[PDB]
Amino acid sequence: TIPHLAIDPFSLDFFDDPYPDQQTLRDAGPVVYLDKWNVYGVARYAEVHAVLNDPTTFCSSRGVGLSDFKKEKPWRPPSLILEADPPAHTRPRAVLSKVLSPATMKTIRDGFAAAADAKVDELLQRGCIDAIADLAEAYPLSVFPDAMGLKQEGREHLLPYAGLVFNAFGPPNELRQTAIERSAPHQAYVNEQCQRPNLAPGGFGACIHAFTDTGEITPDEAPLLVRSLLSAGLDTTVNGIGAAVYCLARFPGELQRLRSDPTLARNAFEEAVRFESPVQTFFRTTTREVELGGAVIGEGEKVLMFLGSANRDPRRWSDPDLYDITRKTSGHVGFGSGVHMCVGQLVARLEGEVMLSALARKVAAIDIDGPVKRRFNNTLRGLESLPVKLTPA
Ligand code: HEM
Ligand SMILES: O=C(O)c1ccc(I)cc1
Ligand SMILES: [Cl-]
Repeated sequence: TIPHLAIDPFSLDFFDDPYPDQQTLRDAGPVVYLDKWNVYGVARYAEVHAVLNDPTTFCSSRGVGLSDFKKEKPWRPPSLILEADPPAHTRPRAVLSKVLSPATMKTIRDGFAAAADAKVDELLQRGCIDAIADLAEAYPLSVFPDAMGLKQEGREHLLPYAGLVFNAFGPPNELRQTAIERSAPHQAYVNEQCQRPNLAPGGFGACIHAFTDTGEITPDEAPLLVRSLLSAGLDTTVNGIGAAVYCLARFPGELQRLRSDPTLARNAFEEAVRFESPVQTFFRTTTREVELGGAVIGEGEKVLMFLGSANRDPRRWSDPDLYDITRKTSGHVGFGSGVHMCVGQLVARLEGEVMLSALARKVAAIDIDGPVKRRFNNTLRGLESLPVKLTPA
């Protein structure tokens, strides 16, 4: 009753061009079984959304990667928010929500916007740049470690640590195994910076520690919540902003619409999150036998959610394969959905908005002018190198 497929969604051939295999996965049925890894898959919007919004049946505390924490030891202590279920999830989630809140965004917006305009001005002076290293990586590196309150020394560990985190959600393939092999120095740097004395006053890290006296978290929880922001908060935005720039480089008509109304910058970024889905996949584990789209899934089974495929499901989206900066994107699952829906989405959107605003006001054209190289990661979709020529407006 459930179709069995041999597609490996963690293979380099799939990362290289996932869209045919995603259609195959959607059209095979609402629930597939992936024989390569012995997990269930859901690739349509309706089932991805249903799974995300039933945390009791499809839990996160057994790990949101392939590994089942009830069977194997996690490679690092579980995240107190991503890898927790209600009710343990609830109060740590409330603390990060207040740390990364609307009020916080007001304190950081002017500096994030200045840094974005400055970076685009700098890049227009060079003309031909790499939109990954010089822009999608450089701009978040110029604002986010400072917003965390991190010291200068050791920041080169941040992107390696995040690549490790996102590879470690995957199955035990060579991407995962090599990342873990190399991990010790990046873990040791990250874990150290999570301690209260190492986080500068006023930053997100110190704000987490400052919340340890309200009864929501205790002091011994705050290092791991800082770890969550140092895991999720940089590399995701690198690939979100890289997605948007790639979209604008491929779809010049849409750069032109964005130039003509820079207030489209925030929706242009949202649409790039839908269109590319920087965070491709997460897993759940079933806590009971459950009927999902006619298929009966047993207890204790891993379920792989294809967020990017749900975001390109023609059963939900008109012309899903078109980048449309005036699309009504509400409902996409590029940030998740439900109780774990990205708690950092206001930081993500603020960064993406102020960078696309800078491009809209300052850049007349973005032309690819070199070989495009794709970066392979078990969870993140994005580019290694994106050589572009920027023409000034
Ligand atoms: C374009 C940028 C980003 C994307 C695409 C993205 C994606 C996601 C997704 C898909 C989830 C849901 C996880 C799940 O359901 O299991 C999530 C959760 C989360 N994200 Fe984001 N993320 C981004 C940026 C950020 C930033 C900038 C931060 C921190 C500053 C952040 C911190 C978190 C945390 C802590 C969670 C866990 C929330 C919870 O479990 O309740 N993310 N993110
Ligand atoms: O809690 C974490 O470490 C974590 C949370 C969200 C993402 I997306 C990645 C990592
Ligand atoms: Cl760690």
